[PDB]
Amino acid sequence: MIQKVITVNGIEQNLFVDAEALLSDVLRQQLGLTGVKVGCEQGQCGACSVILDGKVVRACVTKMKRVADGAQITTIEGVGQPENLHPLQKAWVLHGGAQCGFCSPGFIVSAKGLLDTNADPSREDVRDWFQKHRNACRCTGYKPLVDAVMDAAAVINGKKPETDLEFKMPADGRIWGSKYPRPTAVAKVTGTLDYGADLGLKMPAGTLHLAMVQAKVSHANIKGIDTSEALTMPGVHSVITHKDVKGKNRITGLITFPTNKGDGWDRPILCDEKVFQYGDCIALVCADSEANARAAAEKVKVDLEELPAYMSGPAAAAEDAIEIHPGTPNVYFEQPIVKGEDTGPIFASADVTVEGDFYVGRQPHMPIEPDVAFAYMGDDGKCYIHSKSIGVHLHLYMIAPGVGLEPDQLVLVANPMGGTFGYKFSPTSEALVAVAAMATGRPVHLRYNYQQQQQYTGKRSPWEMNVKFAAKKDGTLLAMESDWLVDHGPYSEFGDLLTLRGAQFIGAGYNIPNIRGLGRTVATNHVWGSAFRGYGAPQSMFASECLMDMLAEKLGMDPLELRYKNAYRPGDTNPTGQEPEVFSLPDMIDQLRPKYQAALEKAQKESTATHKKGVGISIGVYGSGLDGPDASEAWAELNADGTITVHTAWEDHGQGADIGCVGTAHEALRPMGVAPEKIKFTWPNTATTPNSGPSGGSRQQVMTGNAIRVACENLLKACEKPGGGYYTYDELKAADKPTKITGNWTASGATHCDAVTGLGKPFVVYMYGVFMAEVTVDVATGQTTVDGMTLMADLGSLCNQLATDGQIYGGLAQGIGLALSEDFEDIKKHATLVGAGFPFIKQIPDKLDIVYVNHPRPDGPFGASGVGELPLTSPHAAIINAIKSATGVRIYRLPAYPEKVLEALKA
Amino acid sequence: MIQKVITVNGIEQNLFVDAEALLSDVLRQQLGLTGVKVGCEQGQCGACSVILDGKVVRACVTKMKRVADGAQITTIEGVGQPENLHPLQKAWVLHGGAQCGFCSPGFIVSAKGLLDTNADPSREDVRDWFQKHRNACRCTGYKPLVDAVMDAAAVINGKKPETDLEFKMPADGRIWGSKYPRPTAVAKVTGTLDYGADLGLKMPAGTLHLAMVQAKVSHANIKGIDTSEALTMPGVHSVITHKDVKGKNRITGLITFPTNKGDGWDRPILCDEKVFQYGDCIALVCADSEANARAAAEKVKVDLEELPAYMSGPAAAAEDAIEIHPGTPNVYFEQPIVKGEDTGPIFASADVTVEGDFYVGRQPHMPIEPDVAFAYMGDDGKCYIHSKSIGVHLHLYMIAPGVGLEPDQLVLVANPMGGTFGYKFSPTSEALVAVAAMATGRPVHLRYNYQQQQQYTGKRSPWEMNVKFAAKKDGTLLAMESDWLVDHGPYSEFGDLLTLRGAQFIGAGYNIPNIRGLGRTVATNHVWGSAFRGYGAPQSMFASECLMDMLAEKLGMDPLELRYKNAYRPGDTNPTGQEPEVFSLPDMIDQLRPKYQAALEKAQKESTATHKKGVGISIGVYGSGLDGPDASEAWAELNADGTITVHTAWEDHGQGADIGCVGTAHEALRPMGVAPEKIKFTWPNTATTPNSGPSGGSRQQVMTGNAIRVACENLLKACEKPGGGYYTYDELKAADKPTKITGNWTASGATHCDAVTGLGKPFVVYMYGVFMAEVTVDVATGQTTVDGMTLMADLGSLCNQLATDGQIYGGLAQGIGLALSEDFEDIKKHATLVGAGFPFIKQIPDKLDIVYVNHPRPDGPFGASGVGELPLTSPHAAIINAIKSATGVRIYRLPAYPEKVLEALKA
Ligand code: PCD
Ligand code: PCD
Ligand SMILES: O=C(O)CCc1ccccc1
Ligand SMILES: O=C(O)CCc1ccccc1
Ligand code: FES
Ligand code: FES
Ligand code: FES
Ligand code: FES
Ligand SMILES: [Cl-]
Ligand SMILES: [Cl-]
Ligand SMILES: [Cl-]
Ligand SMILES: [Cl-]
Ligand SMILES: [Mg+2]
Ligand SMILES: [Mg+2]
Ligand SMILES: [Mg+2]
Ligand SMILES: [Mg+2]
Ligand SMILES: [Mg+2]
Ligand SMILES: [Mg+2]
Ligand SMILES: [Mg+2]
Ligand SMILES: [Mg+2]
Repeated sequence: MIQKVITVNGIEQNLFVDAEALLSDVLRQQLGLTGVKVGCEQGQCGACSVILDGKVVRACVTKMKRVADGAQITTIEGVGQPENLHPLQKAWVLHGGAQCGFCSPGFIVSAKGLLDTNADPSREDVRDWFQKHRNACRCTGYKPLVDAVMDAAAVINGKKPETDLEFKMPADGRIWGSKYPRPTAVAKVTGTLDYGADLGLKMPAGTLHLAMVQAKVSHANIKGIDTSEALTMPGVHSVITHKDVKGKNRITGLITFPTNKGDGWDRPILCDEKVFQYGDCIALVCADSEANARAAAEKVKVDLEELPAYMSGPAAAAEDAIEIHPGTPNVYFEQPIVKGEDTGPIFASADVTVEGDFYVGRQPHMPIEPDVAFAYMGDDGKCYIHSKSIGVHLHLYMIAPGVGLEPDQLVLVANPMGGTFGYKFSPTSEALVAVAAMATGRPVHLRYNYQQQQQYTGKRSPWEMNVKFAAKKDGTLLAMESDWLVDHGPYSEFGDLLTLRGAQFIGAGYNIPNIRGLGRTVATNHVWGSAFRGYGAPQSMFASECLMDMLAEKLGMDPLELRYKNAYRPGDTNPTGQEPEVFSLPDMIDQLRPKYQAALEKAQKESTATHKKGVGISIGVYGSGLDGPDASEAWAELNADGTITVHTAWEDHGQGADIGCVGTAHEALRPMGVAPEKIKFTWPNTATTPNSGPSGGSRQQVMTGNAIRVACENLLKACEKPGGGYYTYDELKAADKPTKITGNWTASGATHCDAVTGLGKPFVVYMYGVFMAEVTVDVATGQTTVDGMTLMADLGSLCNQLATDGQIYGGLAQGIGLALSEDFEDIKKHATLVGAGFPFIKQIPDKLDIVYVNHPRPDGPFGASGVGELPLTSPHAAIINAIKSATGVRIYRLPAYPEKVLEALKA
Repeated sequence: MIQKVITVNGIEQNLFVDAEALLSDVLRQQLGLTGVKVGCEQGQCGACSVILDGKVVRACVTKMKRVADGAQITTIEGVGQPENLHPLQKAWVLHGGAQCGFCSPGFIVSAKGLLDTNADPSREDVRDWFQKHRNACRCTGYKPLVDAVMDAAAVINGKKPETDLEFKMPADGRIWGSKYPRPTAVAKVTGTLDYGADLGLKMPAGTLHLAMVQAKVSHANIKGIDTSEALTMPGVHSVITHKDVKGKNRITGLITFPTNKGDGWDRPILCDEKVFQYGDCIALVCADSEANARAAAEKVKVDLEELPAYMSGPAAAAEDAIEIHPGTPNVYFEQPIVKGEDTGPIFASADVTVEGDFYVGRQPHMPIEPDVAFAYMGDDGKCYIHSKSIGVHLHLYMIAPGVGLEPDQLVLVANPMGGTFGYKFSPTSEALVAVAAMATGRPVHLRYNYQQQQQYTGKRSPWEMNVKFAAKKDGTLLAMESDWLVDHGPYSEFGDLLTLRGAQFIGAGYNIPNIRGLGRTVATNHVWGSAFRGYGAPQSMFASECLMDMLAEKLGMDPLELRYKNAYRPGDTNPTGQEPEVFSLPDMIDQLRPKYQAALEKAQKESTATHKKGVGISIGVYGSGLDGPDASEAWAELNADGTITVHTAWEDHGQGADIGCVGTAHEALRPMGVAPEKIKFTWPNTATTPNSGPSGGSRQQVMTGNAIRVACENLLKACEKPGGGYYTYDELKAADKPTKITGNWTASGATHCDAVTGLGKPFVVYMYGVFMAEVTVDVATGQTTVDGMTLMADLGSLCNQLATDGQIYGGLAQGIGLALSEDFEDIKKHATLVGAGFPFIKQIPDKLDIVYVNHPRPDGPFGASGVGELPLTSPHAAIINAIKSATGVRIYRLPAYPEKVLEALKA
């Protein structure tokens, strides 16, 4: 051990450390500076950036031996605090740079280091700095972050007053549609919002820390577990196995379709008889620390009989493949789509037909924060779980039978969380921590490392697709055929539903009167499927939007004009036979057209012999809602102090549940003149908030926003005075009148898609958009650079523009990754950010352009649709279409790795 | 477990707690708010004061079940931080209220609660508030704290500007003699100075926490130790016993006198053969937490054979008493005093003689911070100990042979510490933590609780005394006889030296030409003796100053005038035959006289039938130095940045080592124009600071102040330019000239007292003072209230008046405790602050008056003497003399408990 006397955030610290200890651990654990966020633990994400003697360093890869006596360290806590915010912090708030907020401390500290060395950076200097310092963000697409740095720099430089970093209320006092900052932003930019790992450090000494004993093969029969050596190791309390599970030891898929061949009870909590994928949790070590638990987990010996593993859909779907779940066929679900007339004769007589085989793979969500959860037995006898769940009520019912609790004896709560992008539509750690809390009686905390985040959370499910179009010479679509095979890994939850998305979204955007297709879901031993932002549309619309460009090419037609010819107009129906609710695609195309023509001309002018430029288009469509007559509930409560609490379970991945609640409620409460800062939101909790439903399907703004609107309307009625005006809280309580008022809303017009035909009215609101990608391909290397992305977006009406702009930039950035670099195919190689192709800032162009073309929705609150998934529906199709424009090469199977593009260029 | 969402220091906290957990633990451990200080753990000291929903509560006795959802908590961290100080914090700094600083957070938080309820308190309101909230201070005597509150209130009230709470540099730029604030004050008032328990919370996860397995009888032969059950308990690493000690397993007294009958090697590190007092450490449990170590220590079984214990000096000194240390007589040392002619014939022919039997007991130091230390093996192979040692070099040599290390393989460092008042002149925990670090190889931390602080740290040693005077009718002293028996408990360190103090200080102040006396030191089984501020003078001068009043009464003379007749004047010698160095007692008496006469008149006027007022006087004298030719060393270094570091081992109990260094160096550096904020001090460290010696014997200002002066003079010479002016650092390094310059100083005129006669010149500087106490006795109850204390003090020259005023107020307050309430006699009953008679604020009058009558010392730096022990030399004699004035009752045996006074009143 060594004494080191240094200065941390301006205060001398008399530190006692191991010279080998990591600075991140010292700062977080020894000094309580949980504003230093740790994600990857491998120097790749920047979340743990600190200033050490004027240099920005990653604390997770800086050992204390590198910190000299007398060193100066700055963490986010030393940059500024609430009510003493630094210009960078104020600018982050103003520009909406904290979505999940997990990266915000690191970017802000890194940015302070930049500005301390270069006071007046260009935007490119900012981008170069964040690239060099590895500052990674999965939510924002980086542009808002650069905007904030530039604004802060101008203030620090004396070029504008610091008061200009403070939001200015609009003339009219309307926050709906504005750039009002989100309530959580101050806590995020100051490092004072505690995420699950932070909470773990702040839990009491009795708390047990868990480590998973995981399968290191993809498929096996388990013969036994030997915990004997582990129990002798430092700090070990016990080891938990399936024998300690008090219920069924299975998670239920809950809404398994009747025509699914499986019962939906396939997924274990703790493996008993089999390993179904690499990473499956077989046991939990409970210890006094994460480090001691992990060391002991390495010593638990699992005796198993390895089985041949099926590592892709086609392999598992073979007629003679062995059933992974004995008694259920590996191909466990099929969804037909049968619209209009038989397609065979139409293809035979059509002027033009095209066909393609396409693939979209196992995209990894890659939030900067790896999965984390904790649980405890309450003094009320209930088991409480605090996790990254984005569907607390849903998950309660998915896990309760398996853990052995009645629903009223379990409570799920959503912690502040550092992004999910859908992986938290699935249970991950909740049942594990519940079982351990119940078995031990003690609080328990489980933190995944980044390799566990990659290997042992769910993934976008790969689809192998064949799609065909028949059309007239003038470009009018006549018919479509489709076939898709969904590799869902071993656990069925929502896999049938995902397969149904292909019936809904392959070919969406256009009038297609005649469709015949079939989706199939197959169990494999690769990673199980969890929703990933877009949930079936990125697969579906990659196929159809690429195929539209192939049709245009075969016709000799411009691909934007082919889309214009076919885009939904009054009278048309979508693939499930439903009329669109608004008709904004022609408007968006007409507004994009001159920008597209200008981009084509620029691409021609700026292309060189080696660097070929191209422009690509695609359309995106997705529902806002869960299928059928989805619903939500909110409670609007006048508090004694005159504030209003709007109680919901709107789960915040980081997208903005806080501001969505406040903005929607503000607009609904306008007759009573309620200031936005007087409106409070509630963190999701199954015991104390209503069942607003999950934050999936781009649904909360529509469903929960309508419920909030209704609840607030009902609170206004409850407050209205005879003669005009409104009663105060004191007046209402004196009259023994209610102050907490419910509202509900249901998408009553919607119907589930039919099991035989696929037809129905599954959503009452959709999101519509048109993408344009501008790219450069180096034809010597195959490397593609995305130089610009544009989204024409119809969101109906904006609740909050900082929120929606940020949603769109983040989705576009994920689309660049999906197109060019990302996958989870290689269990080890793809288990790091860099290994799996995470998009760092230079991969994302600074030119991300949005044009809102909003057509108010009949059923949306104040006309709003959702936004969350729209920007990932098909940006990757536009990008691949742009590579084709540039070079003549079509990549059919994502991602467009440089060697893959090269091979195609040279063929 | 329960979730509680509350606000702490203005920031929402999502807390996860046990409802039974203490708020102090939650705040310190879970949230890292080590500004919440914990001393007593029993609700008696206020150090842990926090504001909870507008009320000041003691966090150590507040369980989390009492903290509601939505509660608001404020700790010192929420009051203000460095560079954002609250008016209360600024006022504390300005008024010198942070001495050790351990109580400062709690007083400041408590004071904020006061001012939030009563914006314009009277001084009495302030005192009532601190009494009610149990805010305890052992350093300051409370008056500076009240001063600070009143000043802060005036600023908060708009009656004076906040800038007036900032120190104003004197016209001349001289900080010597000024009220310049001490360097450590900001850290203390903000809770950002880490004391040993704070450091323990900030040590890494590898750290083992220790608990002592202690004797629960006073005297025994040990037969065996059974650790088997303890080793099975949660979190236990090992148990350490004497078998793990690598050296002699004994502490050496190091300077044991040749005529001591014992070898000075009597004290074990870990008991092997015997228990010598209740509390002796027999084993150390090492565990993952203090709580788990303590729980397991309760299960270690010690097999012993209890022996009859000698619980007082007279009992142990009996001719037939059994030797506690077999082979050494219990009476192990005697010191004669033989000055002038035989006293028997002089007593026989004297006009007047008086005699008395007096007792001063086992005063407990009662710092607010209980003892704490830690140790580790460095990467350099040395063992490092960080403790409350106030003599790091001394303790290194006292413990090294016992722990089995050569001196260069051990390093002792003084942590910031919450007071000692002398108990840390002894080793307490240093050898224990070293043995555990060496045995385990791991960092180890040991925190005593308050009962262990009381039972198992050393004490003022009781003296049983008989003193006699012979005098002329005119009051001239002719002769003195003296006999004293010192109960030193079982461990000999410095017990012979303490006994020698009686030869030096019984009768000090007056010319006494003929003295015959004998002191004896006896081992007992009550608590071992450790220095307590005054070290022999409180005992000695209680006897002689009470006896002077008895002589005055027998002569019918005024007691101030009797002192005036006899006080040292040129030509006189002190008891050891040495001439005083200055002669300030007549001056001080002449300046006190009219105040004394006025106080007598007030006492007569304001007395009532039931409440009798009186006034008492005493003189105090003590040396500044260790006996003989004491010495110190300092290094003055010009740093590259133009600051100057003055390297010393001046150990800071809280008295002001920091400001003593800075002020002394500033004065010495004046020719070079060095600003005080450019002067740095060093925390004591045996490896990297010079052997300046211990902070005992009121010596550092004289010895180390002279060494600092010399070092700085030598640095000036090293910097002087040819032609005038001074070279800069850069100029010196360019010339390859030295920048770090040594200075030494020795008290060359001093000689050790003779073993046969007691005569010698033991100190070259003494401190001189005259006390006046004003008291009221309720003759129905025997309760005494001290209404005022005055000290006339000759300190030569003041280095810093905030420091010296505070020293005097604190010593006067300890004198009130010694006189009226304090003891450590009953092992259990006296093991709490309240049980042992700690003086809370109402016991200490607001009227504490100082008059400096400074006579520059020939050998002191800039004329200074020490101050530390002067105010405790005899205030308790003045108080008992005042009770006698009031009531006619003399209390001979301290303390003057109410029942004791009543019995005397009624006899
Ligand atoms: N018009 C409009 C719309 C919307 N908004 C906004 O925006 C947001 C969003 O919304 P939405 O769309 O409704 O959604 P939500 O439901 O809330 O959420 C969810 C989503 O969200 C997204 N985004 C995001 N972001 C972030 N940051 N992070 C994340 O993680 C995430 N995730 C993702 C996903 S995947 Mo799934 O689960 O697969 O199905 S679906 C999803 C919010 O804040 C709201 O309020 C506005 O403002 N306006
Ligand atoms: N003239 C003069 C003198 C002095 N000063 C200051 O005052 C202080 C003190 O000093 P001194 O006297 O020199 O002393 P020191 O050595 O430093 O110290 C020690 C002491 O100190 C005291 N005080 C105190 N305070 C407090 N707060 N706390 C404590 O704990 C204490 N302790 C106590 C004791 S006990 Mo022995 O150890 O028994 O012998 S001794 C003693 C310092 O700060 C200094 O600087 C000045 O200013 N001036
Ligand atoms: O409706 C449910 O209960 C879950 C529906 C769902 C699950 C995963 C992605 C989209 C919709
Ligand atoms: O001189 C030493 O080595 C210790 C001298 C001492 C010890 C305890 C109190 C006063 C002086
Ligand atoms: S770079 Fe340190 S946690 Fe990712
Ligand atoms: S805001 Fe950057 S990772 Fe979420
Ligand atoms: S009153 Fe709480 S530590 Fe003393
Ligand atoms: S300053 Fe109050 S206890 Fe030391
Ligand atoms: Cl391909
Ligand atoms: Cl490649
Ligand atoms: Cl008595
Ligand atoms: Cl009593
Ligand atoms: Mg500022
Ligand atoms: Mg038509
Ligand atoms: Mg590959
Ligand atoms: Mg190749
Ligand atoms: Mg202020
Ligand atoms: Mg004379
Ligand atoms: Mg008694
Ligand atoms: Mg009695």
